[PDB]
Amino acid sequence: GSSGSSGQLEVLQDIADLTVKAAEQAVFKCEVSDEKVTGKWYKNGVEVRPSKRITISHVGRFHKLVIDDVRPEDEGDYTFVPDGYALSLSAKLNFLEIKVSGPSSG
Repeated sequence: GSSGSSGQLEVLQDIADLTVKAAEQAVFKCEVSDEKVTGKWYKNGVEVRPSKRITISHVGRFHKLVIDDVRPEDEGDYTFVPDGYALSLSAKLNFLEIKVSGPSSG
């Protein structure tokens, strides 16, 4: 066992805030110094799980997170933590709402 243990994952590509509006698609991609690694997406402190809308794809050392029907509740803080390591990314999801002004009658 030589220079085998010593080592710690790294962050090649981090995630940046994503500005989206109601009924939109939010995608988050990153790059890690490992392909056999795996983590989960956390929103404002909540385990993000895939659904009929949300679609998570795993590609080598790259993670993807799709979010259909963007809601005003998705906005917060998207942090990904690769199980096994202590690393973590930082990304803020900005939710834009279509302000309503000048009501029309008829």
